[PDB]
Amino acid sequence: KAFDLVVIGAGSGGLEAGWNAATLYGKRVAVVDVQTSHGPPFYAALGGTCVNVGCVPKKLMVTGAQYMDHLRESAGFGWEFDGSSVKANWKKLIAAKNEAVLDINKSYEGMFNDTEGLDFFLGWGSLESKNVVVVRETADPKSAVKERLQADHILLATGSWPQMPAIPGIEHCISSNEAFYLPEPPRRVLTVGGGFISVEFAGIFNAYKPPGGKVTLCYRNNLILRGFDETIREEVTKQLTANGIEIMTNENPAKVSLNTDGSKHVTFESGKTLDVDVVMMAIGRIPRTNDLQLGNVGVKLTPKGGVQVDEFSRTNVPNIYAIGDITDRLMLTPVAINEGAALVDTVFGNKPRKTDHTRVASAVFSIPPIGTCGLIEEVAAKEFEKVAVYMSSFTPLMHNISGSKYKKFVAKIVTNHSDGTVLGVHLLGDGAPEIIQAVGVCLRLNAKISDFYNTIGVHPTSAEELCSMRTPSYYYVKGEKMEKLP
Amino acid sequence: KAFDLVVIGAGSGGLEAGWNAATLYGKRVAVVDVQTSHGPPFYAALGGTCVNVGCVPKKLMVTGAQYMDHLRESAGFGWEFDGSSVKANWKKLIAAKNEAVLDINKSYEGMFNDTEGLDFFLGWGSLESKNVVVVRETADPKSAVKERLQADHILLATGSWPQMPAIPGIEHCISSNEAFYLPEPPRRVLTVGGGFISVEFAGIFNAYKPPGGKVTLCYRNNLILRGFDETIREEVTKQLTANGIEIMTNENPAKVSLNTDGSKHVTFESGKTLDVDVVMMAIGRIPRTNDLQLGNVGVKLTPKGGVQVDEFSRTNVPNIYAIGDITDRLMLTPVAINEGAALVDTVFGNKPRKTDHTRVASAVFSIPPIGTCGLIEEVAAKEFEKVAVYMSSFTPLMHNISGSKYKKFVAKIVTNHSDGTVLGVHLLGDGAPEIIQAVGVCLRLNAKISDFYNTIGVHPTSAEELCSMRTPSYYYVKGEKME
Ligand SMILES: Cc1cc2nc3c(=O)[nH]c(=O)nc-3n(C[C@H](O)[C@H](O)[C@H](O)COP(=O)(O)OP(=O)(O)OC[C@H]3O[C@@H](n4cnc5c(N)ncnc54)[C@H](O)[C@@H]3O)c2cc1C
Ligand SMILES: Cc1cc2nc3c(=O)[nH]c(=O)nc-3n(C[C@H](O)[C@H](O)[C@H](O)COP(=O)(O)OP(=O)(O)OC[C@H]3O[C@@H](n4cnc5c(N)ncnc54)[C@H](O)[C@@H]3O)c2cc1C
Ligand SMILES: [Br-]
Ligand SMILES: [Mg+2]
Ligand SMILES: [Mg+2]
Repeated sequence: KAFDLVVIGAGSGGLEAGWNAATLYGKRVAVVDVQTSHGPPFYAALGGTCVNVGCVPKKLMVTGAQYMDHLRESAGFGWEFDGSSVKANWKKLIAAKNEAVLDINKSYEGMFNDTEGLDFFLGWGSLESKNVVVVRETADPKSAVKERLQADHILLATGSWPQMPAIPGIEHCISSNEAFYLPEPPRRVLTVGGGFISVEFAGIFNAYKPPGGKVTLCYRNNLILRGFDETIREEVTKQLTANGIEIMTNENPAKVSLNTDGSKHVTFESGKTLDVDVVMMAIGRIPRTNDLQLGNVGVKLTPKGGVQVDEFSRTNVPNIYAIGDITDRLMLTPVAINEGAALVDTVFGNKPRKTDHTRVASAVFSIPPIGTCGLIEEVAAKEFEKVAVYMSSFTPLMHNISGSKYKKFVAKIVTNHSDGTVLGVHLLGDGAPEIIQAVGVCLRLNAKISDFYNTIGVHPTSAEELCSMRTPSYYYVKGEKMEKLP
Repeated sequence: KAFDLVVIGAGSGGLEAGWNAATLYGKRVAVVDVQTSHGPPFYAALGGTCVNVGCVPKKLMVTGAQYMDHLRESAGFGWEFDGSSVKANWKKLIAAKNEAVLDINKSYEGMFNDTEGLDFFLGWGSLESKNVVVVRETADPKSAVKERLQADHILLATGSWPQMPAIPGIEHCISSNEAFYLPEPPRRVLTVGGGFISVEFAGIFNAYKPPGGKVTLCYRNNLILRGFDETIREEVTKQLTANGIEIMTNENPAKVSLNTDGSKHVTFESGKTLDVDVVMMAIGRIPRTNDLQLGNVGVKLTPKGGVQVDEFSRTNVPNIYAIGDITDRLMLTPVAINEGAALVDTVFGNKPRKTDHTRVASAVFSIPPIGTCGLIEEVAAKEFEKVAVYMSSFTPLMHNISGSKYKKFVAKIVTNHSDGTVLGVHLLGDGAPEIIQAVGVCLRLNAKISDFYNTIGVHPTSAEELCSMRTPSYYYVKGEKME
């Protein structure tokens, strides 16, 4: 019952910290989670949000969704088949996803049992005192104690949870959690929100919808995917539209009621109405701090609800650290992992290291997908006196043959024009998530635009566009966009 | 007619040099090629080998071939359709490819019309003298003169040509050139060679073959794709085999005759026989120097027939340069382009620059494909005292669901273990050619393994494997492999 490190949350960040502390530094580690395998009632489980109801299953379902486009696009290359026979069997997809996630859950179980001084505790972790974690049977602080864990160090890694807007009939709506377990693909679905989760699920539902189906995505402001490159936000909007998805911008649900046939009657703030079979709320995720009883040891939270941390993931309380989504910064699995690895290298390895939250490669598995690393130009333009934007945007030859002429591949490089330093790279198109990873390494190396254009292309690829851009398309000078420099 | 530059060969390297000299340096430029659009009789044409009978059409046809796998793989993700209705229509593929290539041909025609100081001449270019290119009706040097072009500077950029072994019945075989024009997909095809062209065409023919068809690839040596990472050579062999291609290693045709039905009867050196509809020779490509009459000016060739060049693409004759496949080095379109641009900057810009032929990213559009940049470990091990190999090799989760469980993604990083400098990166699997491009940029920046592993992954991707390898799988110490 005594440990060097107790981790509350067996997710992306918590398991990296846990495994590393045990296997690299022979430390004695307890990891707490509420559930050993995916799905209801608690959705996240051993492996965390990404494994159970996040990156892993989402990516398999987007891959499944992509076959709608491959089956159509095949015709341009001479593939012939009975188009009237094509069905998308959602139940098969969900059964395959469930088996894949369960196998990972079982993999993590094997990892704990195989590893000396790495112990999993089932139940709800909360802070009793500075050096004691209590595992209770439920999220109720008044529920039975399963365990009292003595901790030289405590890591909070409980991640996040979907935010459900407090509107009349929210109980008729789902989150991404339930989306992963729908018994039937909805004929009509409203995805609410403009972020990656709404966009990715709109794609998934669009491919698996039964005949006469309709996917509608609503967003409360003007243009989806705030924080992404603007050119790409506009293009993804057009390319989703081109594939049958209705993008309702400047619209937001005011209430939902059940129709007598069990469908949902959505009334928007605008007075507009829409009937759908499923309303999936994807308007935000919020850190899971409530259940940890942070009032008990005085761990400070932010004006947004995330655990306050310094660059070393340290809270205001010595021996207590927080990584990943609970910190409410970049909600990405590899960031959580990086932070956990750095924390353990610092505290147990005597090799202090701070996660770099700049120049983080990331993706949206939209159809087609986004890959991005570093600053968008509007952000660069406020930091740097002179910013250059290099842009290539055209439909690749193969999509002129596929018949998907709307699939413009977008490649943008944003530089500090004073020294050529690449500040950001923004891609839209097939392969963009794969292309961007080694761009992340390029930015860590402070690559300049001349490092890209002096590198020999791989031909033919989309990626070689990044090595073909010599001349800025336009600039920002003291924040002002202009075609040409003074 | 008088030019600052005459380019013989309107291909990858020739058009880059001609266009750069004309537009960046305001030079008067002539460019010669034997055909204005793709296909028989000369196959290459305005735009070069890559445009007409190479990278561009082959990539379209591999993309077409990939649908065989997509259609089958869709089932695991719940897609249903009538499998018995599926037909691969090769005629539609060839038509779509032909339109794509002709549109490029036409666009280059328009580039010459609209670029003042850049003039296209149709016919066969050869050297009359060290400042005169003669353009003739045919490759025969006795054929009619169409033009005589006075040149301050002459660029040889005629590319390469398929090598055909001198075996009995060679006339019953084709090369990649003719493969692009087969009116019907062969039921039985033997691709001869272990290089990328043989492997890429084996995958194309495997997808479009009619019912009950069979693709066989034969190679003289023990393991296809010499020059590539050895793990990847072994895995691509298994993955082709798993998709129904018969890999015949240690086998080479001795002769070909016609069966009474017009099919080809192949006899291998081993005595073994194989009946096929097409025999596609892809055993090599040789520099196209015969027709240039270089004996008129005394340009030095290698015994192979490549044009000898220094690092600045200069021949032994002042004012005569050679770039691209004619130099018989790295036969890649982007390298030819890089050499052309570096030559014109040097000669016309006085901006001295030579092409780095090291750490060139390249691809094989095998199914699944290869992306590679830099040294394989056996080469590194000879040049460096300690070499580390970081290796990740596993069937991605999506291929456990798709049912293609044979599709192992391989990611290998080779380092100078003394300082961690990345020497090579070798990938096999879906996306590899796209992943490897920015890896070329990393190697130009002398990236170390720590620069890869300290970069935060994009998840989930195949590419994040590159940023997840902290610990060598094994080493070479003074050339010897150590576990
Ligand atoms: C739909 C969706 C798609 C996503 N796609 C991607 C993507 O493609 N790429 C990407 O990088 N990121 C993606 N993310 C984000 C990614 O899932 C997170 O950033 C990551 O999982 C956060 O890791 P973490 O360690 O902070 O916590 P998590 O991985 O969320 O782990 C938290 C764990 O803590 C447990 N827990 C919580 N409270 C308690 C308690 N009191 N006691 C015990 N256990 C508790 C939970 O059961 C959970 O298992 C996605 C997220 C979602 C929801
Ligand atoms: C099947 C195949 C697939 C390939 N795939 C790829 C790939 O995916 N990626 C890649 O980078 N490379 C690829 N390559 C290689 C690429 O095609 C070559 O490296 C590149 O085209 C060579 O450029 P170049 O300038 O040397 O000559 P080329 O582009 O071959 O151009 C030479 C030109 O000279 C003309 N010519 C020849 N003799 C004369 C003469 N006497 N007078 C006038 N004109 C003449 C020809 O008609 C031709 O158009 C492939 C090659 C083949 C055959
Ligand atoms: Br061999
Ligand atoms: Mg254990
Ligand atoms: Mg002209």
